[PDB]
Amino acid sequence: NREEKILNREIGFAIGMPVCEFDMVKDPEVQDFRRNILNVCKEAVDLRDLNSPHSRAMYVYPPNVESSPELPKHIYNKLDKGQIIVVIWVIVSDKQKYTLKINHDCVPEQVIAEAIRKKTRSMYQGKYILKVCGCDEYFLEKYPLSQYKYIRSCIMLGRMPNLMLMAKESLYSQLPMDCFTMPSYSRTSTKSLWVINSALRIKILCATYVNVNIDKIYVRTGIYHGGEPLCDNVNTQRVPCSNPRWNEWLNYDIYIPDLPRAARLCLSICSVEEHCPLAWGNINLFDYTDTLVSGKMALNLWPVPHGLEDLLNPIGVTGSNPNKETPCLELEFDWFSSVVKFPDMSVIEEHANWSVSREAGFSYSHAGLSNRLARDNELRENDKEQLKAISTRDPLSEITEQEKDFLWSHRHYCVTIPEILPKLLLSVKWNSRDEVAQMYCLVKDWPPIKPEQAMELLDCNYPDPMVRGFAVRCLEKYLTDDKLSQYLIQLVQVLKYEQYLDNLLVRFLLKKALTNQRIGHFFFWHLKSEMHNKTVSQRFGLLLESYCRACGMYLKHLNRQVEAMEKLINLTDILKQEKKDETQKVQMKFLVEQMRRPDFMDALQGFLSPLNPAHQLGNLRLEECRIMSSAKRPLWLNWENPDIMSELLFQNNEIIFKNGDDLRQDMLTLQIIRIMENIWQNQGLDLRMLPYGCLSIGDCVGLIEVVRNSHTIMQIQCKNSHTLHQWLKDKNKGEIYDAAIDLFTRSCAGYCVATFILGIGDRHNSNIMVKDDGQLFHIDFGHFLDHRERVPFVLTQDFLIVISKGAQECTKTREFERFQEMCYKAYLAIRQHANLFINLFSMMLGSGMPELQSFDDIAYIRKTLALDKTEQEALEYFMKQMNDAHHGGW
Ligand SMILES: Cc1ncc(-c2ccn3ncc(-c4ccc5c(c4)[C@](C)(Cc4ccccc4)C(=O)N5)c3n2)cn1
Repeated sequence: NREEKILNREIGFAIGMPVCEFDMVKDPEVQDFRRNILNVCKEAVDLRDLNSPHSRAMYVYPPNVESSPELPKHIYNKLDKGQIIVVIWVIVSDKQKYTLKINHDCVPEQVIAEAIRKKTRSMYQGKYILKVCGCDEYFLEKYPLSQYKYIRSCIMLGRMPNLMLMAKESLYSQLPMDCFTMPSYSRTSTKSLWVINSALRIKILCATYVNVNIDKIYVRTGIYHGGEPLCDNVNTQRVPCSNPRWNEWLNYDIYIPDLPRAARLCLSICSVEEHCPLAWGNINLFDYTDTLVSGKMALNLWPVPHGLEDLLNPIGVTGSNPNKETPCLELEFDWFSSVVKFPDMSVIEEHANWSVSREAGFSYSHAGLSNRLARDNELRENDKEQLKAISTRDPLSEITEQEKDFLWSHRHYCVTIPEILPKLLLSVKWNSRDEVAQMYCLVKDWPPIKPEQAMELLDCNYPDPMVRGFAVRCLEKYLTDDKLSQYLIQLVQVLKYEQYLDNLLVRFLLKKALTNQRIGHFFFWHLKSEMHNKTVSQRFGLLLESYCRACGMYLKHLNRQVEAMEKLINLTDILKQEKKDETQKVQMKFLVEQMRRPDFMDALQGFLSPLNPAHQLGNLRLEECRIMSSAKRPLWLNWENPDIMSELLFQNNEIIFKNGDDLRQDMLTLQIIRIMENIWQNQGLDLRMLPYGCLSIGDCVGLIEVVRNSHTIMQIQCKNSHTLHQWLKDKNKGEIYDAAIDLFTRSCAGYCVATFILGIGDRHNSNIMVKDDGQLFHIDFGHFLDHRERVPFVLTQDFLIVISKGAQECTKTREFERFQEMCYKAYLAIRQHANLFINLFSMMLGSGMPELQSFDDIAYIRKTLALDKTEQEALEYFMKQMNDAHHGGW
């Protein structure tokens, strides 16, 4: 009791709302989620206690590894006959280094042995472990050394890997034994939907809290499966709005047995001609227990989002508005003197088998009645090619009603080309129980597809729980922890599309978060960052509760980060509101005084970076901290790295704290840049990008990683077109000059292509940066997509002079020709992976990012990548856009 009350206070602090507010929720789905989700918590904790203490160390410090053990060709050529130089440090009480030359695919135990041999020569293996010097990353698992991300980065960047030898007992002692306690809250016939001979009818009674300045109003309604209507929309009779009452039964063109599992009532109160929506709301026609909704219901509605022309909002969240001081539409559903439940799978399978059997016995003339019917023997070779051709089309490509009939009719052949599944599912008649039942049985036995292809089936086009269950099973089987970490933002976002709180996706994500602390860390922060959003605050709040009960000791470390962030929010809010007009000098005096307060100073020191929890943030170097003069006035913050071997990585950790701007756009752009870079490297195309760390922690508040040893193009030129080339020539004298120009041209090529494809905000001297070694990169990816196509990054003469090595006619050179060749190969490489990028954007539609509101916004990428065109026409398109932007050259 006392232990639980203390734990509840900690969880309450982590999530930003008290636990007791969840206890007060009457909704049975909420209380059932809280109870039933603890099974996932139990399972996760058992795996942690399985092979203790190693399994606990693997949870807290998981291997930061790539998915593939294999290496590219150009990366292997940087090695010395398939070998790497590695420095292994040993602390003695002084720092003793031991330089080893070993095979890139050596196991940590072999690496430790070779270090002990060198120590012996100067005058056992299983008692030690390797730690990365300067941060809390360990090599606890027997992987090839090159598969560890730190090591592969050192090879690619041409740096020396510095590891530290540490005793196993030193690490294991630092990890406390967590004790997961189960909380206190853990303690008329029934007929099928299919035996109901009746059409769908819903009564609209009346609205309350209809506060407006607007002649008459009406309740628009519709029956939807995802974004797709299952019948025509039905309106009520018009009413002045002075009196909001109707009491009118709306009749829909759908037979009750034909209602699919994920069917939803979508509605809105509108005003008139120029029709305009006032408030909107969506309801699941079946509840979480598979029961059809019956009797009276009251739905609090939402305010209309900005820029939405449509009267209904089908893809908007389902369920009632938490704010009860809002338009509250009263509804009544039809009653059938019994509990109406959705039929179970055995009944569905029986009917599917019955339909399949009947269809196989259809004559030529019967099959001829419908283009959705087709006999098995009539499947020709040209049809098989057409199906194959349809499967290679991108997700935004239109599937015609003819192609839908075609796809459905050959659905059994579609099993042999399993990547076509998304196309087949949109060809299904979701308002026909005969078809849907057969689709379920095909989905049940459907072959496994790649995680990236499965991810599409979790977006807003695929609401059916069998479809989404199949997708989750593909992730469980094939998604690596590396790729899960990479796609975690998308997977968190598609939780919003789930009909119910308890589902297969959230169970999969929670288990991974509770068996891998690196995943758990960002899982927590992605959820916590949107707790202000009342669309998702209950779902995310309840999910966070279940995480915080089972995550173990890390809750306390998370609470250090939460308090640190809250203190920075509080200080920046005061500077923004109270002391915005004052000078840099006076604001800094206020800031230093407030931070040096006893409670603030402890809160802002000695915690883990939310950008990367392997980085320890020690004491604040307040002398190095700065308020910057840019928009929103971000804090440049500087902490000591308290790691014993900090000098070998970095002595100071610099982070930008920014309060006022939305950073979710930047997060998505930075993720995509990293994926683009990854595709280029695997294709033998070394275009070095700089996807700096960026984490939204809240409503228009977040953290940004500082790139060390970097300057803006304005900072170069301010101290003439040759100034930039002269700066790099001065910074890289002698033999290393060519490496700098080569790094500049390669990085410049990557950013030219990447920014053009994505439609990033206009580039200029203040938001383009360059490192000392020549590495060019961009900052502030505030806007993207169609915010005709644009060229955001225009290579002015400054940049072209660097590529051509100080030549006057830089446009006509072999260096520029090679730079163009990099851009063409880079552009076409991304073209081949267009589905991934389209899907990654499609999974983010549910977020409230104003640049990504509909599928029309994502269609910008279809234009920039030229997907309707051929590969040669795509190059010619790309060249034309570059030529017109630069006024000749391409
Ligand atoms: C004069 C000057 N000095 C230093 C740097 C500077 C130096 C290094 N790094 N490494 C990352 C950034 C970085 C990343 C994203 C974003 C930003 C900065 C700003 C622009 C915020 C901001 C503006 C001004 C100063 C610092 C931050 C934003 O909005 N997004 C950065 N910046 C730039 N310009």
